[PDB]
Amino acid sequence: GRVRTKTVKKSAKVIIERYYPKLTLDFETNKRICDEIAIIASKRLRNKIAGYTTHLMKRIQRGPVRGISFKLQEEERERKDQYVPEVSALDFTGQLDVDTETKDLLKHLGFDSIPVNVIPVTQA
RNA sequence: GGUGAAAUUCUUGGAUUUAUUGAAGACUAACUACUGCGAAAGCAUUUGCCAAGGAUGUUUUCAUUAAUCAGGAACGAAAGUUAGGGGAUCGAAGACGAUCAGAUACCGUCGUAGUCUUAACCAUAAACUAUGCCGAUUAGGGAUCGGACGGUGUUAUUUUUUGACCCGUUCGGCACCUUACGAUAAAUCAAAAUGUUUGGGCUCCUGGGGGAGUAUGGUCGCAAGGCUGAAACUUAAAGAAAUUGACGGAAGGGCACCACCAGGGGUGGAGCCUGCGGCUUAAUUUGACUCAACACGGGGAAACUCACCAGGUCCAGACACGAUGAGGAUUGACAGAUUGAGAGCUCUUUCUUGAUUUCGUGGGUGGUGGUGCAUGGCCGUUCUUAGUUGGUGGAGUGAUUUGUCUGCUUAAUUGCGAUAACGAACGAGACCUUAACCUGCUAAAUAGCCCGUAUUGCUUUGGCAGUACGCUGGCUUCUUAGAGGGACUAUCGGCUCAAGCCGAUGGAAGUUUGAGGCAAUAACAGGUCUGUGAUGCCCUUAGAUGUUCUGGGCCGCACGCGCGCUACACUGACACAGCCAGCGAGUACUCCCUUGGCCGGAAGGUCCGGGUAAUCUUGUUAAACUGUGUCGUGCUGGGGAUAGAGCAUUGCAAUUAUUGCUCUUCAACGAGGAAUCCCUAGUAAGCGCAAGUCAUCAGCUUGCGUUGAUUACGUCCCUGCCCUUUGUACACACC
Ligand SMILES: [Mg+2]
Ligand SMILES: [Mg+2]
Ligand SMILES: [Mg+2]
Ligand SMILES: [Mg+2]
Ligand SMILES: [Mg+2]
Ligand SMILES: [Mg+2]
Ligand SMILES: [Mg+2]
Ligand SMILES: [Mg+2]
Ligand SMILES: [Mg+2]
Ligand SMILES: [Mg+2]
Ligand SMILES: [Mg+2]
Ligand SMILES: [Mg+2]
Ligand SMILES: [Mg+2]
Ligand SMILES: [Mg+2]
Ligand SMILES: [Mg+2]
Ligand SMILES: [Mg+2]
Ligand SMILES: [Mg+2]
Ligand SMILES: [Mg+2]
Ligand SMILES: [Mg+2]
Ligand SMILES: [Mg+2]
Ligand SMILES: [Mg+2]
Ligand SMILES: [Mg+2]
Ligand SMILES: [Mg+2]
Ligand SMILES: [Mg+2]
Ligand SMILES: [Mg+2]
Ligand SMILES: [Mg+2]
Ligand SMILES: [Mg+2]
Ligand SMILES: [Mg+2]
Ligand SMILES: [Mg+2]
Ligand SMILES: [Mg+2]
Ligand SMILES: [Mg+2]
Ligand SMILES: [Mg+2]
Ligand SMILES: [Mg+2]
Ligand SMILES: [Mg+2]
Ligand SMILES: [Mg+2]
Ligand SMILES: [Mg+2]
Ligand SMILES: [Mg+2]
Repeated sequence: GRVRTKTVKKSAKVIIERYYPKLTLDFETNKRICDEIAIIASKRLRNKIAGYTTHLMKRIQRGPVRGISFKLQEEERERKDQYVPEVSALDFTGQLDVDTETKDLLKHLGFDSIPVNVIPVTQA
């Protein structure tokens, strides 16, 4: 079968992890890319590397792949992480719906001032 | 009926099967559980009676009455014994039927004791939790059984109790799950912990393996036997738990035409070569004996090769010492006769050299002599499959293990991934050679094409391999050969997270594009001492196991085997005609490849010449094959074995025919038993050619081309291989 070896996969990932904007989905252009940037001196190996590189580039157009950054993702996950809604989900805006034992803890701890709504506790 | 398949057996007297009923004896299915009771052995239908028991609860009683126990006693599965009853089923022994070499067994049909019960014995089980009884302490957790307690809500009853279910606490049980502050040699253990920091109480047993739970004595038993229980003698291990391999008629997964399936072509059925043993001895030189010996030693031996007799040769015994020795000492070669002899070896004479030499003592050289079980090197094989190894980290006291893997994927330890491993090195792949593409580049009189010149034959009206190196201006499609490009699964449709897989399109090429080369760790007592001045040791070294010469032998022939050639014909044989390749080789002290002319029936002979090679042999005009005829279903014009005669060639030599040609002779063989080999596309098969060997001989091998298929594209059934789990009493490793 035609299963590519690690020397092809690992090298191609380094190409994508570094030269993503220069690469594209065209094999013929990707063929010329490997000429300038890599030192293969083996037409079969270079064709395999360009062929496997093109395969992942078409995969990138869908959201995959894990573990091959591709720094354009890195800058993207930065802005995903920084995102935050202005209204906290912990806001009480019926304010705090807890049970009999929880409110008892508030009395014990000396904080019997929270707008606590005591709910019943039963077993079905 | 019964079985892997059968048979013994029953059956038209109705077997087996169907329904109803009856009798007999045994047993108590499903419910049935990591549940219960009992001191253990054991105990599973209902009901009644009889006696007993643990746990629970207790603000009841006694007050040390307790624990363990040598002898002693009760109970004690199954089998077995005695005397009755019963006797359905099953079933020791026994009889048959199969299987098998045997089958006193496993398998099947019968079948006695027994299996069941009352009375009386027996007292042993892998009677096991292989783990004595009492007591205290020590990590967590959830189930479950019995009792008790507290709470909650449904459900059935109820003058609000009780049962079922739910949650929790506690006592007492059967167990279980994770962990190691601990234990052990380890497997593993909440006990096998609280033990070299060694003492809570009591009883029993053991002291390397056998002999041996045997002999004897005692005692119990109706008996079978039980309990108690040695010694002589023998032996360096036996044994326990784990580890890595190997093996398995163990399981899971995956592969291979040196495996099979579907097929194709063979071999095994005479004769050829000795390719392999007896016989002759000078010998039929010798090595190799499953794959991994037997057209192998590139081993197609006339002489040589040669290693298997005779005859000679060796200061082809270097060098050192001594003697013959300075009256010359030493020493060899000729001629005739004998002696094969062409060594004067013998009868004689000539030269002769002077310690170049001849003997003796040491020491060397040579040996296709032995040892491949002393070795190097090389090759083959394990093993053509995908496997192997450190470093740091983790587990284990240790051998060692993880890394190197559950799953999917791949031809692949190939990847995607999971992950006490991370990061790497080999092998695979990658790489190199070769085949297929380029009307793109480079450039060719040692390759071609077009153009033109001269000329030939028909037409003469334009067409012919037409023919002709300095006959030629241009070009490189064909040919040659360098750089390059080209395929990377490209695109599309599906499955899938991925790795990838299937189909179609385009493309010269889509199985890794086809075929090879190289090819890891470890090993074999694999082969080679007969390749080597590559060698250790042993043997021999003047009547040689050195060397050379003649002849013979390696070929000898009742017999068995292996690799092959030709055939058993009509899809054919023969005669003419048509008529197309590729890989290659070729001349110096002597002829290598050979053209053309001449002679001959053929093999051949002769003469002038070409080629040290894209130039000449050579377009190697190969064969198979196609066309037209003869033959005719006859072992026949198939087949060419054996043999007779003659003629040439190579060689110094052809006899046991080297080989070639002509005529004649015309054997088995009509498709091949039990068995067995190779093979998936330009492949099998058929057909030939060149090279190696070579003065001559190719039925052999290495390559090349021509014609060119049937059938899978799957599997683990046979034979083997790879990985994992598992078992092992194996490690010389299932021979
Ligand atoms: Mg009947
Ligand atoms: Mg019960
Ligand atoms: Mg029952
Ligand atoms: Mg009671
Ligand atoms: Mg006992
Ligand atoms: Mg015991
Ligand atoms: Mg205790
Ligand atoms: Mg309990
Ligand atoms: Mg309870
Ligand atoms: Mg219990
Ligand atoms: Mg002892
Ligand atoms: Mg003992
Ligand atoms: Mg053991
Ligand atoms: Mg196959
Ligand atoms: Mg075979
Ligand atoms: Mg077959
Ligand atoms: Mg021979
Ligand atoms: Mg083999
Ligand atoms: Mg010969
Ligand atoms: Mg000879
Ligand atoms: Mg050897
Ligand atoms: Mg060797
Ligand atoms: Mg390590
Ligand atoms: Mg370590
Ligand atoms: Mg350690
Ligand atoms: Mg290849
Ligand atoms: Mg050798
Ligand atoms: Mg000799
Ligand atoms: Mg001789
Ligand atoms: Mg052979
Ligand atoms: Mg044949
Ligand atoms: Mg003919
Ligand atoms: Mg030609
Ligand atoms: Mg020849
Ligand atoms: Mg040969
Ligand atoms: Mg076992
Ligand atoms: Mg052993």
